[PDB]
Amino acid sequence: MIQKVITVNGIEQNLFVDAEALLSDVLRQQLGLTGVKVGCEQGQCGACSVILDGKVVRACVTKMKRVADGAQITTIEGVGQPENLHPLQKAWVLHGGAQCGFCSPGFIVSAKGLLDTNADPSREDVRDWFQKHRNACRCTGYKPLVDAVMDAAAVINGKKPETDLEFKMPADGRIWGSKYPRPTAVAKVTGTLDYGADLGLKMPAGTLHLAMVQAKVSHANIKGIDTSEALTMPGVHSVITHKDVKGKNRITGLITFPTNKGDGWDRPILCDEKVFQYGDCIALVCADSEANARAAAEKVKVDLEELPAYMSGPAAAAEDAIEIHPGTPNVYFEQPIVKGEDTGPIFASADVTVEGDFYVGRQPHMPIEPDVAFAYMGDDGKCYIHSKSIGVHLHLYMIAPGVGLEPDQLVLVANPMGGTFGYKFSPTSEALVAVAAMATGRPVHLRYNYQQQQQYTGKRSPWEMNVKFAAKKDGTLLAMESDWLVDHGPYSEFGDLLTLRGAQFIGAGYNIPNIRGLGRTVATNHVWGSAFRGYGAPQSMFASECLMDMLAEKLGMDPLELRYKNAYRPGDTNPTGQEPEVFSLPDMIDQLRPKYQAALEKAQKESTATHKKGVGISIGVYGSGLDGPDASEAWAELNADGTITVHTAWEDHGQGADIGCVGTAHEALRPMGVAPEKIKFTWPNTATTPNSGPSGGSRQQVMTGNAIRVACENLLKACEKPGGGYYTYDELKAADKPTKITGNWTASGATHCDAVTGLGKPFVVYMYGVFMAEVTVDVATGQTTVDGMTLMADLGSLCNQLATDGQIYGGLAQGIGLALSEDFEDIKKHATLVGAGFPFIKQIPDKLDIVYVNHPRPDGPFGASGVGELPLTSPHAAIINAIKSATGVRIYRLPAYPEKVLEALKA
Amino acid sequence: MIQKVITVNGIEQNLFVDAEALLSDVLRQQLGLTGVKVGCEQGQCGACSVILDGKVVRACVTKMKRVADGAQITTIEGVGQPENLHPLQKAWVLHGGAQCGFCSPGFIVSAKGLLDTNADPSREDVRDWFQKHRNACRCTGYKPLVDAVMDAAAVINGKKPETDLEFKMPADGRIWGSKYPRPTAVAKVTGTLDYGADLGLKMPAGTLHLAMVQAKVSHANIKGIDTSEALTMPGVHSVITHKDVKGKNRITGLITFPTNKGDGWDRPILCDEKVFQYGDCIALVCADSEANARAAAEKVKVDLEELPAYMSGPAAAAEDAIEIHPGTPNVYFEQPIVKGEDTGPIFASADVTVEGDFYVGRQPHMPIEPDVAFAYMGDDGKCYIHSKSIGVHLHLYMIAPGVGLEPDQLVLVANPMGGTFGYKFSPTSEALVAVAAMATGRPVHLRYNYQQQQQYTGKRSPWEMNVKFAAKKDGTLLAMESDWLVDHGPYSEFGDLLTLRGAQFIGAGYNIPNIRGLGRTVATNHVWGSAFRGYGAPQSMFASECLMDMLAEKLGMDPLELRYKNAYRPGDTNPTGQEPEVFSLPDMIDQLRPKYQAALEKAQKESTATHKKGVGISIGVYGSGLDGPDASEAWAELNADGTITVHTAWEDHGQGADIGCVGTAHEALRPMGVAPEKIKFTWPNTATTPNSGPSGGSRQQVMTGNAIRVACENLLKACEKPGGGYYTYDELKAADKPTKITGNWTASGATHCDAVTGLGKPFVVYMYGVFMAEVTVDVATGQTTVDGMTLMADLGSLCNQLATDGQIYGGLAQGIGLALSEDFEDIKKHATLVGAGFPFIKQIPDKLDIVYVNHPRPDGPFGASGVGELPLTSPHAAIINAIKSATGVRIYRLPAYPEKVLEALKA
Ligand code: PCD
Ligand code: PCD
Ligand SMILES: *C(=O)CCc1ccccc1
Ligand SMILES: *C(=O)CCc1ccccc1
Ligand code: FES
Ligand code: FES
Ligand code: FES
Ligand code: FES
Ligand SMILES: [Cl-]
Ligand SMILES: [Cl-]
Ligand SMILES: [Cl-]
Ligand SMILES: [Cl-]
Ligand SMILES: [Mg+2]
Ligand SMILES: [Mg+2]
Ligand SMILES: [Mg+2]
Ligand SMILES: [Mg+2]
Ligand SMILES: [Mg+2]
Ligand SMILES: [Mg+2]
Ligand SMILES: [Mg+2]
Ligand SMILES: [Mg+2]
Repeated sequence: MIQKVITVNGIEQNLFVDAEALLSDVLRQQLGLTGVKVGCEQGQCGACSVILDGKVVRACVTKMKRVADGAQITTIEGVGQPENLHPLQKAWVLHGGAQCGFCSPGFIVSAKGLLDTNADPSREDVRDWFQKHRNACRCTGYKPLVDAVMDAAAVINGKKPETDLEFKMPADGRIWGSKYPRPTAVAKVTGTLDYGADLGLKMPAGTLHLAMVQAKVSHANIKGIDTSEALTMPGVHSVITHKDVKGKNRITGLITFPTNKGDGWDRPILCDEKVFQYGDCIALVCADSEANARAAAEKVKVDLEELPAYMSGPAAAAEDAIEIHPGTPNVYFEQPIVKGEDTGPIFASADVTVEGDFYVGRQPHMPIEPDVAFAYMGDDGKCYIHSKSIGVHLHLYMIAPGVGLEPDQLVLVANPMGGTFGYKFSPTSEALVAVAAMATGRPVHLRYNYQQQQQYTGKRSPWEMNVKFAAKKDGTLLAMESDWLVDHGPYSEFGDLLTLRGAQFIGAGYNIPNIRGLGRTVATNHVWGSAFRGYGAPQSMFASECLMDMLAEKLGMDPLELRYKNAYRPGDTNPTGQEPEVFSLPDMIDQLRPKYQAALEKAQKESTATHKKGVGISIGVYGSGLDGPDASEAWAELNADGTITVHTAWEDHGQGADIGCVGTAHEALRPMGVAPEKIKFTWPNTATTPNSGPSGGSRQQVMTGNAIRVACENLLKACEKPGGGYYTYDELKAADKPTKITGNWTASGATHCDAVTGLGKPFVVYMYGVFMAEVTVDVATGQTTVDGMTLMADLGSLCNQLATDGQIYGGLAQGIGLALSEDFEDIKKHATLVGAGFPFIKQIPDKLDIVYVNHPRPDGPFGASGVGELPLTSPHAAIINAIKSATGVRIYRLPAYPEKVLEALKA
Repeated sequence: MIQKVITVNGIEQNLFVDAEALLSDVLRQQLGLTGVKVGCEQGQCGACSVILDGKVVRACVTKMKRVADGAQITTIEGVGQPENLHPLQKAWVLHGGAQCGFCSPGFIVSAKGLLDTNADPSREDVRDWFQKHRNACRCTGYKPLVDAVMDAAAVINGKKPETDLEFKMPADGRIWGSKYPRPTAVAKVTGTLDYGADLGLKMPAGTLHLAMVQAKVSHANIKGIDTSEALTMPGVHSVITHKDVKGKNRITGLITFPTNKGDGWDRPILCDEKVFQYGDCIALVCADSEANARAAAEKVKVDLEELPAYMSGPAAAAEDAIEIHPGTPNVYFEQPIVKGEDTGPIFASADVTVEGDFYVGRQPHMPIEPDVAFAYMGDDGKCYIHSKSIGVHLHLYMIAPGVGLEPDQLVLVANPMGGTFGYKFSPTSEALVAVAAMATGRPVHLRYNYQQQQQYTGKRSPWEMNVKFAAKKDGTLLAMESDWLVDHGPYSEFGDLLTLRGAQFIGAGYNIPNIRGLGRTVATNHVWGSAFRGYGAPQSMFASECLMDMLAEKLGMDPLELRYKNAYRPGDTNPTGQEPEVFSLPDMIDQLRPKYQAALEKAQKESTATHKKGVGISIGVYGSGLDGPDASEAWAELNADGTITVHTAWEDHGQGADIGCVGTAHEALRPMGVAPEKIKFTWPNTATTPNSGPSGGSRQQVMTGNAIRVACENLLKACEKPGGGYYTYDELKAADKPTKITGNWTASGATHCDAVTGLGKPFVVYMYGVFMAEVTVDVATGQTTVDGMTLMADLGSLCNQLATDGQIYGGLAQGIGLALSEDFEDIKKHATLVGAGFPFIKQIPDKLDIVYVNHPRPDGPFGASGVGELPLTSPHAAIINAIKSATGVRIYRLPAYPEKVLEALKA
């Protein structure tokens, strides 16, 4: 051990450390500076950035031997605190740079290092700095972060007053539609919002820390588990196996479709008889520390009989393949789509037909924060779970039978969380921590490392697709045929529903009167499927939007004009036979057209012999809602102090559940003159918040926003005075009148798509958009650079423009990754951010352009649709269409890795 | 477990706690708020004061079940921080209220609670508030704390500007003699100075926490130790016994006198063959936490044969008493004093003689911070110990042979510490933690609780005394006889030296030409003797100063005038035959006389039938130095940045080693114009600071101040330019000239007192003072209230008046405790602050008056003497003399408990 006397955030510390200890651990654990966030633990994400002697360093890869006596360290806590915010922190708040907020401390500390060396950076200087310091963000698309740095620099330089970093009220009021900052921003930018790992460090000494004993093969029969050596290791309390599970030891898919051939009870909590994928949790070591738990988990011996594994959909779907779940065929679900007339004769007599085979793969979510959860037995006898769940009520019912609790004896709570992008539509760690809390009686905490985040959380499910169009010479679509095979890994939850998305969204955007297609879901031994932002649309619309460009090419038609010819107009129906609710695609195309023509001219002018530029288009469509007559509930409560709490279970991935609640309630409460800072939101809790439903399907603004609107309207009625005006809290309580008022809303007149035909009215609100990608391909290497993205977006009405702009930039960036670099195919090589192709800042252009073309929705609150998934519906189709424009090469199977593009260029 | 969402220092915390957990532990351990200090752990000291929902509560006795959802908590960290200080914090700094600083956070938080309920308190309101909230201080005597509250209130109330709480430079400069604040004050008042327990919470996860297995009888032969059950308990690593000690397993007294009958190797590190006192450490449990170590220590079984214990000096000294240390007589040392002519004939022919039997007991130091230390093996192979040692070099040599290390392989460092008052002149925990670090190879940390602080640290040693005076009718002293028996408990360290203090200080202050006396040191089984502020003078001068009043009464003379007749004047010698170096007692008496006469008149006027007032006087004298030609060393270093570091091992109990260094160096450096904020001090470290010696014997200002002065003079010479002026660092380094310059100083011409006669010149500088106590005795109950204390003090020249005023107030308060309430006689009943008679604020009068009558010392730096022990030399004699004045009752055996006084009143 060594004594080191240094200065941390301006104060002398007398530190006692191991010279080999990591600075991140010393700062977080020894000094309590949980504003130093840790994600990857491998020097690749920048979340743990600190200033050490004037240099920005990643604390997770800096050992204490590199910290000299007398060193100066600055963490986010030393940059500024609430009510003493630094200009960078104020700028972040104003520009909406904290979505999940997990990267915000590291970017802000890194940016302070930049400005202390270059006071007046260009935007490109800022981008270069964040690239060099590996500051990674999965939520924002980086542009808001650069905007904030530039604004802060101007203030620090004396070019504008610091008061200009504070939000100016629009002064009619109306925060609806404004850039009002989100309530959680201050905590995020100061490192004072405790995420699950932070909470673990602040739990009491009795708390047991867990480590998973995981399968290191993809498929096996389990013969036994020997925990004897592990039990003798330092700090070890016990080892938990399936024998300690008090219920069925299975997670239920809960809404497994009747036509599914499986019963939905396929997924174990702790593997008993079989390993189904690499990473499956077979046992839990409980110890005094994460480090001691992990060391002991390495010594647990699992006796296995390895079985041949099916590592893709086509392999598992073969007629003679062995059943992974004995008694259920590997192909466990099929969804037909049958619209209009038989397509064979129409293809036979059509002027033009096209066909293609396409593939979209196993995209990894890659939040900066790896999965984490904890549980404990309450003094009330209930089991409490605090996790990254984005559907607390949903997950309660998915796990309760398996862990052996009645629903009233379990409580699920959503912690603040550093992004999910859908992986948390699935249970991950909740049942594991519940089992351990119940077995030990003690609080338990489980943190995944980044390799476990990659290998052992769910993934976008690969689709192998064939799609065909028949059309007239003038470009009018006549018919479509479609076939898709969905590789869902071994666990069925929501896989049939995902497959149904192909019936809804292959070919969406256009009038197609005659459709014949079939989707199939197959179990495999690769990673299980969890929702990923877009949930079936990124697959579906990659196929159809690429095929639209192929049709345009075969007709000799411009691809934007082909879309204009066919885009939804009154009288048309979507693939499930439903009329669209608004008709904004022609408007959006007309407004994009001159910008597309200018982009084509620029690409021609600026291309060189080696660096070929191109422009690509696509349309995106997605529902806002879960299928059928979805619903939500909210409670609007006048508090004694005159504030109003709007109680919901609107789960915050980081997208803005806080600001969505506040902005929607503010608008509904305007007749009573309620200031926005007087409106409070509630963190999701199954015991004390209503069943607002999960934050999936781009649904909360519509469903929960309408429930909030109705609850607030009902509170206004409850407060209205005879003769005009409103009663105060004191006046209502004096009269023994209610102050906590319910509202509900249902999407009545949605219907679930039929099991035989695929027809129905699954959503009452959709999101519509038109993408344009501008790219350069180096034809010597096959490397593509995306130089610009544009989204024309119809969101109906904006609740909050900082929220919606940020959602769109973040989705566009994930689209660039999906198009060019991302996959989870190689279990080890793709288990790091860099290995799996995470988009660092230079891969995302600074030119991300939005044009809102909002057509108010009949059923949305104040006319709003959702936004969350719109920007990931088809940006990757626009990018691949742009590579084709540039070079003549079409990539059919994502991603467009440089060698793949180069092979195609040279063929 | 329960979730509680509350606000701490203005920020929402999402807390996860056990409902039975203590708020102090949650705040310190879970949230890292080590500004919440914990001392007693029993609700008696206020150090852990926090504001909870507007009320000041002791966090150590507040369970989490009492903290409601939505509660508001404020700790010192929420009051203010460095560079954002609250008016209370600024006022504390300005008024010198942080000496050790351990109570400062709790007083400041408590004071904020006061001012939030009563904005304009009277001084008595402030005192009432601190009494009710149990805010305890052992260093300051409370008056500076009240001064700070009043000044802060005036600012908060708008009556004076906040800038008036900032020190104003005297503007000739000269910080010598000023009220310049001490360097450590800001850290102390913000809770950002880490004391040993704080450091333990900030040590790494590998650190083992120790608990002592202690004797629960006073005297025994040990037959065996069974650790088997303890080893099976949660978190236990190992149990350490004497078998794990690698050296002699004895602490050496190091300077045991040749005429001592013992060899000085009597004290074990870990008991092997015998228990010598209740509390002796027999084994150390090493575990993952203090709580788990303590639980397991309860299960270690020690097989003992209890022996009869000698629990007082007279019992152990009996001719037939059994030897506690077989082979050494219990009475192991005698010191005669033989000055002038045989006293028997002089007593026989004297006009007047008096005699008395007196007792001063086992006073407990009662710092607010209980003992704590840690150790580790460095990467350099050395064993490092960080403790409350106030003599790091001394303790290194006392423990090295016992732990089995050569002196160059051990390093001792003084942590910031919350007071000692002398108990840390002894080793306590240093050898224990060294043994454990060496045996395990791991860092180890040992915290005593308050009962262990009381039972198992050393004590003031009781003296049984007989003293006699012979005098002329005019009051001239002719002769003195003295006998004293010193109960030193079982461990000999410095007991012979303490006994020699009786030869030096019984009768000090007066010319006494003829003296015959004998001191004896005896080993007992009560607590071992460690220095307590005054070290022999409180015993010695209680006897002689009470006997002076008895002589005055027998002569019919005023007791101040009797002292005036006999006080040192040129030509006189002290009891060891040495001439005083200055002659300030007549001056001080002449300046006190009218205030004494006015106090007598007030006492007569304000007395009632039941509440009798009185006034008492005493003189105090003590050396500044350790006996003989004491010495020190300092290094003065010009740093690259133009600051100057003054390297010393001046150990800071809290008295002001920091400001003593800075103020002394500033004065010495004036020719070069060095600003005080450019002068740095060094924490004591045996490897990297010079052997300045221990902070005992009121010596550092004289010895180390002179060494600092000389080092700084030498640095000036090293910097002097030819032709005038001074070279800069850069100029010196360019010339390859030295920048780190040594200075040494020795008290040459001191001599050690002779072993046969007691004669010698042991110190070259003494401290001189005259006390006046004003008291009221309730004759119905025997309760005494001290209404005022005055000290006339000759300190030569003041280095810093905030430091010296505070030293005097603190010593006067300890004198009130010694006189009226304090002891450590009952091993269990006296093991709490309240049980042992700790003086809370109402027991210390607000009227504490100092008059400096400074006579510059020939050998002191800039004329200074010490101060530390002067105010505890005889205040308790003045108080008992005042009880006698008031009531006619003399208490001979301290303390003056109410029942004891009442028995005497009614006899
Ligand atoms: N018009 C409009 C719309 C909307 N908004 C906003 O925006 C947001 C969003 O919304 P929405 O759309 O409704 O959604 P939500 O439900 O809330 O959420 C969810 C989503 O969200 C997104 N985004 C995001 N972001 C972030 N940051 N992070 C994340 O993680 C995420 N994730 C993703 C996903 S995947 Mo799934 O579960 O697969 O189905 S679905 C999803 C919010 O805040 C709101 O409020 C506005 O403002 N306006
Ligand atoms: N003239 C003069 C003198 C002095 N000063 C100051 O004052 C202080 C003190 O000093 P001195 O006297 O020199 O002393 P020191 O050595 O440093 O110290 C020690 C002491 O100190 C005291 N005080 C105190 N305080 C406090 N707060 N705390 C404590 O704990 C204590 N302890 C106590 C004791 S006990 Mo022995 O160890 O028994 O012998 S001794 C003793 C310092 O700060 C200094 O600097 C000044 O200013 N001036
Ligand atoms: C979609 O064809 C069927 C959806 C469903 C119906 C009943 C229960 C579960 C899921
Ligand atoms: C005082 O009479 C003797 C002091 C002494 C001399 C030598 C070594 C130790 C102590
Ligand atoms: S770079 Fe340190 S946690 Fe990712
Ligand atoms: S806000 Fe950057 S990772 Fe979420
Ligand atoms: S009153 Fe709490 S530590 Fe003393
Ligand atoms: S300053 Fe109050 S206990 Fe030391
Ligand atoms: Cl391809
Ligand atoms: Cl490649
Ligand atoms: Cl008595
Ligand atoms: Cl009593
Ligand atoms: Mg500022
Ligand atoms: Mg038509
Ligand atoms: Mg590959
Ligand atoms: Mg190749
Ligand atoms: Mg202020
Ligand atoms: Mg004379
Ligand atoms: Mg008694
Ligand atoms: Mg009695």
